[PDB]
Amino acid sequence: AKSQAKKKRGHRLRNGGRDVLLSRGSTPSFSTHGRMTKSKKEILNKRKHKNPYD
RNA sequence: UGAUGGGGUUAGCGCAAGCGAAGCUCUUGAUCGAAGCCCCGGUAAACGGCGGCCGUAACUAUAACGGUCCUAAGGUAGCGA
Repeated sequence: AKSQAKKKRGHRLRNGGRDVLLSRGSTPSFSTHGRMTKSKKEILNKRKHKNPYD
């Protein structure tokens, strides 16, 4: 299914269009989420290199 | 239906004037008085009626959302140049 907003956008582009996605602000090519370095829980039980116990 | 209230006439009383019973009259309307109407509900396959404005979401668009005024209620499903 296509959304009701996108159906209204399609009707207004057929009927004398403007193509408002051009007037949308262009996102960068990367991702803009929040990057957090890990916590002590995550680093303490990350289990890297899996070296056996002696 | 006619309680009263008022007037006309006059037997009589007052020498003018004026007062005036009864009767007969003209009028006034107390009371009595049902449906209806006002009132109280019901009824829309009874006649009929079924709203505005503004803001708002991933940089656009749109508004699920919210605000407010009014209403008897704000047009549902389905359909739609």
